[PDB]
Formats: sequence, structure tokens, C-alpha cells
Amino acid sequence: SSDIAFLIDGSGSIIPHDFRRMKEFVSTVMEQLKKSKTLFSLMQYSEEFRIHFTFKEFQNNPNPRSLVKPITQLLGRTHTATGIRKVVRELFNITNGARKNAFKILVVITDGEKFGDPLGYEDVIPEADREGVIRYVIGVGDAFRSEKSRQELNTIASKPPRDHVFQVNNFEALKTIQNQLREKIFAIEG
Repeated sequence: SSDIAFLIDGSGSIIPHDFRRMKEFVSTVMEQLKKSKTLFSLMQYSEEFRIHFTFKEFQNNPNPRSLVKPITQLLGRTHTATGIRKVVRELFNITNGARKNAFKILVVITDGEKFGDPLGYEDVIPEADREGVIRYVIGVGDAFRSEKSRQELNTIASKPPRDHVFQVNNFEALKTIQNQLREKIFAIEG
């Protein structure tokens, strides 16, 4: 059994066109990953945080496209480290339908460097690792073309980064790593 949380950047750095494409990617990946005993959860982050659905909300309505299609973009800045904290503490929580024995998997989609966040990765990654949350990160756009900028993606992802970090040029190219992400997650869960 698998509890797979998505944490998606809803900052004003993402244009409406690209937000639709992110929503389509999450819809399709969740569809392709559906297995008996798989639950999904989705949080959107900027400088605010929105649980679109818990694992418990998913269990009672196990239809990803239905849950993702209606969401509105938050806009604002990019508090990625708080996003991860709230996923670990609020989405991977038995009160919200998370399961004791389950594979804990987090997919982070980010369009920008952390900015405005009262927390560093040092404040949140250690807790994530104690709770067994396996983290994949997708950095979209020019913000992660530098080798300096790509270190943030290595800080977020589970070790080794080689197996856990994806870089896509823009939201159009998001669909081009769909199958890779799925295969990495199937490699863990069967």
C-alpha cells in the first residue's frame, strides 16, 4: 500500500497556461499510478498552503482528474520548505487518512527558488527523512538551468539525487517525464 502526496507550486511565477498544464500532468500521473491500496493527497503552496484533498478525501472519492480539474492557483511567492513541513505533518497524518504501514512518497513540482520562506530545508528535510517520506522533485523552467540553482533540487529530493530529481525546460515538457516518474514510483511499490 502507498500514500502518494503531491506538493505543487502555485506562485505568480507560473502563468495561467502553465498552471493548466501542471494540473493536467498531476491528473495524468495520478491516473497512471492508480493501484488498489494507493491513496493520493494534494497540497498547493505559495506563501499560503491549500490542502486540495487528504488521503481520506481521496479514499471516499478516488478520482484524481475530478479532484484536480477544479483547483484555482494561489499566486504569491515560493515557500517550498514550509510546503514540505506541512505535507510531512498534515498530509502524512493518521487523522487525515495516512496509513501506518504505507510507502510514504512525496512529488514536489517547483517553478522557482525558495523565497520569503521563514524555514530553511535544514528545518524540514531531517523530519521528512525520520518519517520515511521518499521525495521526488521536478524543477520546471530556466530557474533550475544553473548547477548552483540545481542544488536546491538535490536538497529537496531523497538521496541519491540521480534517482529522485527531474529537470524540465517548461510546463509543455512536463508530459515528457510522466512515464519516468511513474516507473521510479513503480520501482519502489511494484
